[PDB]
Amino acid sequence: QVCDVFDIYAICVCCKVESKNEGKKNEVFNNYTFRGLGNKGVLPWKCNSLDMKYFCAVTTYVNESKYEKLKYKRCKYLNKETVKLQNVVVMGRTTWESIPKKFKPLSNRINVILSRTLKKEDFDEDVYIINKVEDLIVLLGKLNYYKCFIIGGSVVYQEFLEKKLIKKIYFTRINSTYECDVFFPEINENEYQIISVSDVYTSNNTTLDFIIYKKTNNDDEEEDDFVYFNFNKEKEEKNKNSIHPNDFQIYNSLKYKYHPEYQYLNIIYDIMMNGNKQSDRTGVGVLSKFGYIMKFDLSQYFPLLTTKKLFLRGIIEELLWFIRGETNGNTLLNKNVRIWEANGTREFLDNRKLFHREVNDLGPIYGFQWRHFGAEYTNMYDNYENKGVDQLKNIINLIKNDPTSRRILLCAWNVKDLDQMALPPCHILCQFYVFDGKLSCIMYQRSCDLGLGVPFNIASYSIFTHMIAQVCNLQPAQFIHVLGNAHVYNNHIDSLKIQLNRIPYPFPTLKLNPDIKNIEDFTISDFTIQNYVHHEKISMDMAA
Amino acid sequence: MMEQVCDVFDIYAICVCCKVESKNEGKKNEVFNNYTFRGLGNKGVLPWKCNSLDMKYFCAVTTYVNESKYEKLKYKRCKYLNKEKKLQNVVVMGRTTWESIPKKFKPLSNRINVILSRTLKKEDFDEDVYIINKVEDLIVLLGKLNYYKCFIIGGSVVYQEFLEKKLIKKIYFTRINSTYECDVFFPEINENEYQIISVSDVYTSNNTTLDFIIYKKTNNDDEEEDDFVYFNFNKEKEEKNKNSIHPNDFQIYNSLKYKYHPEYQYLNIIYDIMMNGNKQSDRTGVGVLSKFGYIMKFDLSQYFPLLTTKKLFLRGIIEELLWFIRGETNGNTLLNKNVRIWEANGTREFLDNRKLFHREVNDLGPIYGFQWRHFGAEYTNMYDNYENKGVDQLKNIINLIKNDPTSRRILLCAWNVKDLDQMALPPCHILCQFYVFDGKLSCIMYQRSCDLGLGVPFNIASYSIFTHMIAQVCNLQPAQFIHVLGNAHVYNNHIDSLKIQLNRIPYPFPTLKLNPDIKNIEDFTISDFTIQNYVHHEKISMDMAA
Ligand SMILES: NC(=O)C1=CN([C@@H]2O[C@H](COP(=O)(O)OP(=O)(O)OC[C@H]3O[C@@H](n4cnc5c(N)ncnc54)[C@H](OP(=O)(O)O)[C@@H]3O)[C@@H](O)[C@H]2O)C=CC1
Ligand SMILES: NC(=O)C1=CN([C@@H]2O[C@H](COP(=O)(O)OP(=O)(O)OC[C@H]3O[C@@H](n4cnc5c(N)ncnc54)[C@H](OP(=O)(O)O)[C@@H]3O)[C@@H](O)[C@H]2O)C=CC1
Ligand SMILES: O=c1ccn([C@H]2C[C@H](O)[C@@H](COP(=O)(O)O)O2)c(=O)[nH]1
Ligand SMILES: O=c1ccn([C@H]2C[C@H](O)[C@@H](COP(=O)(O)O)O2)c(=O)[nH]1
Ligand SMILES: CCc1nc(N)nc(N)c1-c1ccc(Cl)cc1
Ligand SMILES: CCc1nc(N)nc(N)c1-c1ccc(Cl)cc1
Repeated sequence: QVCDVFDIYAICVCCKVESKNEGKKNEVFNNYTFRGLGNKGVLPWKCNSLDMKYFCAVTTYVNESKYEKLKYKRCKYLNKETVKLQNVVVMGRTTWESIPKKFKPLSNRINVILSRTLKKEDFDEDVYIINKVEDLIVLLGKLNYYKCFIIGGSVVYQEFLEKKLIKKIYFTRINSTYECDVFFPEINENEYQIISVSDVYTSNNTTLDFIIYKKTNNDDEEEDDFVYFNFNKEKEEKNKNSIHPNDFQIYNSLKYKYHPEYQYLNIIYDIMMNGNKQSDRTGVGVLSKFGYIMKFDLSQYFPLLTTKKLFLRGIIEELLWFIRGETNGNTLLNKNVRIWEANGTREFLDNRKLFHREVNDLGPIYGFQWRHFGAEYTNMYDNYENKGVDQLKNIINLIKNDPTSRRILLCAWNVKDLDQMALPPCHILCQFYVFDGKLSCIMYQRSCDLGLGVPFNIASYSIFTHMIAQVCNLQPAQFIHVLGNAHVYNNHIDSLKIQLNRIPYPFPTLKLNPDIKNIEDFTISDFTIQNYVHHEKISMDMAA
Repeated sequence: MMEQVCDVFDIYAICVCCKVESKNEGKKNEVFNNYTFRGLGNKGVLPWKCNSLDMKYFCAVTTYVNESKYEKLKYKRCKYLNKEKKLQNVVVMGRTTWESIPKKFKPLSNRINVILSRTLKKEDFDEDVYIINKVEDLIVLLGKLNYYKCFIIGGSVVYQEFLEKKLIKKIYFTRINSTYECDVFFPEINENEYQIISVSDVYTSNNTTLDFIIYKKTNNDDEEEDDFVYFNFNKEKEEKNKNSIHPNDFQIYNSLKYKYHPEYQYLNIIYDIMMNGNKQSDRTGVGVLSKFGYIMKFDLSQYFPLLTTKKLFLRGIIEELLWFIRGETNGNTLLNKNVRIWEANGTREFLDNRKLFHREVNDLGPIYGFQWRHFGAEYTNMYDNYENKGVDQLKNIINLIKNDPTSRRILLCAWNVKDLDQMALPPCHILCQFYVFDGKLSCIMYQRSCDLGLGVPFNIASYSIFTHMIAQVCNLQPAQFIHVLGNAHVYNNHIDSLKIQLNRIPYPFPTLKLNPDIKNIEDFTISDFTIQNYVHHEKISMDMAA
């Protein structure tokens, strides 16, 4: 338990490994997916401004007031008193030798270098050199530092990991593939666990995030006022006994959960712990809550859930289908997009009292309201050109010609046509906001199937936001999701319980064909999802 | 380094005050301030009979102790006095107060009871209590006892003297938002000596709202911690309008430790917009600071969310609401009641600019009222009878709530894309969605455009009232009113007034009473509504142009 005494940590940054058998994509994913450390003396990627900023901020940050407990602990262990504190950076010759003279030594950091062929006289008096691994255990009990960061390379990391000389690991995850020759050791989840995950970012054309591994352990006035003000709160949660929190060992073991995906995950948890039991229109049971709001920064990442596998061909086609103004269910079925199949059958239509509606003729739904709101619906084959209000065209002109307008709204809930619809829309409306050349969008959803629908809904409107943004020569900003009746079907509980204990991966990114400048010109091949790392698919309905 | 007695011995005061039955009639405009709540007792007992919630609060505070903190407290008092079985708090009361406590509750449970008295001595008491005949003897006793905190619990004479001697570290003050007959009062609190540092959520108990505030005596694993500092390395960008808007102007707003009063959801949004809002031009040309996407939640079962940091009247908005329900679009109806909410939007000038050259003055077009009762019908003019024309959304939602409460399709939508250009102006309140659980009705309203300084305050009241109305005629109880804000903005000329407002501390919300006899949403009239116990700050003019 020495790595805990001298505060020895390891900070790194790994990308994804390429291949000669199969490059650019992987079948299965796990933490070991991120391991690329370097290539030909240098780093796999040119450089990463943000990670660089992170590295600096960590290896040069010290809390003088905390140096106390560490002193009152390091010496007592040493069995001897330690004879403007900084931190220490330990690296191998190769590592040091790769740093440019202009930047070496590393400012405000007590440099150290492992090597069996380097004179202590070939360098500074501030730059300490060692011949062995334990030779560092001493140098520490003799110096006055705050923390010790092992910054590589591969050789160094390996040795320290095996000898259990690492307290925690600050792992930067660069979500992109590069050529490599050296890699980071496979972290053993029995001797190291993740405790915190950060927000996701985009730097130098790649998303990345920061996670923290922790060696498995295996005024006060205001404080009291806080207790008084919570005197009327509830001891436990309603579904406490129904949903056992001990089933979320992973979810709770996390201290910092800044990864955007938790906005989705936290809501699942809030509904499971505090949701109300209700019986919906399907006899099936649900846990529901009312009113939530999620926000996703599309400029930093594409919010495609990573705690399970998601497909997008279908939802993109649906989006293209809406844009064309179609209401013909067959168009989608012939492309094997069966999102609306159950809603267009003879039985469903008849139960909806639409006895005179042809099978798969969904009536005046999304597409029809977006391009012909107000027009008289006849059948899915009629020509509606120039009939009704073309809201889509209108909001796009507004965005271009009057960005600050507060009436840029696309509404699908046409009260007059509701009963003619196979089913009323769940996505009531989209509202747009434009500022400093950036486009944001809010979408209000009246009914939210958290386990199955919402995941797609998020991807759906994020993609749409990008589309509207690109044809308006703007950059996407935020996709804002407002949930009204938010529910979790009971048959999704066990599945969500499993998903809740999975740690998100850095989000992927969405790439659109840059040449498409008309909302109506997009085709399926114009959409590409890049670097999508995810946990394996999950059957929400375990009942198979 | 002047060690203060109240700090060393942690002496606090906890009380509860109602409003006093003494209001002059000269000016029907009653002024309010903290001194509004001062009633302590009447004819030997409490002005109100009992208050379950405050009692629970009182009990929780005066019996709560933090074992792991005594250790440090003990050292503090020892060094002060030159000194080097379950832990309880001490409660101190005047003899009259002690005699007002029912026998089955004497002495106050799990608490070292101390009583001040000159007429009675220990021999006059059978209970396990300490008797003292002067203030200094309390300090002495405390110096000899093992206790967590010391609470002065009344009555008026006792509060009075302890406050005067500045022996109070903090005052846990409960505000009962109602009036009762009183003969004893809490002393007037001097603002230079005491400042409010925390206000609680608002609650309803025993037919009255109440909140809890705290006054403070005026001045004059470390691992997870560092990780946090790390995870905030890129928060480099502070606040864009912080330099434009000096947060030093929010001295009082920023001094409050705990801001749990529901009014702060609104107040916090104004603050967020002011510090981080985006500057933008407006269709009006005024210019605004704006953000996109907010949500506020108000518990209508616990209070009626009418802002107290400024004065508001609801006669107008109530008549507007009734006006909506009747499906009217005729502006004259409101103007004849001296409600000018829509006057500017129905002028010849305004209508012409909307390109509505063939629209009669004050004929607002197919707006809210028309959409709620006739969505889909072709608007003709405001005098037309649209009986059984279009979709009566209002009647529909009332039926879904009654016969299919779990429906996730209970929405009232005003945004009729087809009629938009025919309206004096498109609706700001896009839709209302209802949720029903355990005999309780909740309501979400989406506002596409929100003027925080002027409209929102009224909008919060309008829909909260509407929710009470729908719930009643549906035999349900009002639960939450959820307000979703799309484009939230603060007009540039409202800023100075909003700065003032943000530095005012909220009073407990009032309550709304509906004539319990009305069973149909259409049978309501202006005298079926009653706002009670509205305590508020001085009215403010958002636009100080003269
Ligand atoms: N992603 C990341 O965080 C990092 C990536 N890198 C990348 O990885 C590559 C360098 O890693 P790597 O090849 O492993 O080289 P190293 O930096 O790990 O240095 C290895 C050398 O250091 C000395 N050394 C290490 N451990 C000991 C020991 N226990 N006792 C005595 N001497 C020791 C020896 O040098 P000697 O010859 O003097 O005996 C040894 O040959 C580069 O391509 C670089 O770009 C480097 C650091 C961090
Ligand atoms: N709203 C609230 O939070 C509270 C309200 N109350 C209410 O207020 C009323 C009681 O208040 P009040 O009339 O002022 O009476 P008090 O409870 O304050 O008791 C006053 C009496 O206590 C003793 N006393 C006070 N100070 C001293 C001292 N320094 N030395 C010796 N004895 C002292 C003396 O009793 P003695 O005659 O024996 O000499 C004195 O007459 C009741 O109506 C009660 O219901 C009470 C507590 C809290
Ligand atoms: O894009 C969609 C489509 C449907 N649903 C869900 C919500 C409900 O669980 C069910 C529709 O039933 P109603 O809400 O209309 O009753 O489908 C979604 O979450 N997202
Ligand atoms: O009930 C209402 C009606 C209007 N407004 C405000 C919002 C805008 O500042 C202005 C209307 O402008 P547009 O959003 O329509 O452009 O009135 C409100 O806050 N609440
Ligand atoms: C800024 C890159 C960086 N980021 C992280 N998270 N860890 C590291 N160990 C390094 C690093 C790579 C090469 C040298 Cl030579 C020194 C430090
Ligand atoms: C429970 C009422 C209550 N609430 C608060 N907040 N403070 C108090 N001091 C009292 C109180 C009143 C009379 C007696 Cl006799 C004892 C305590």
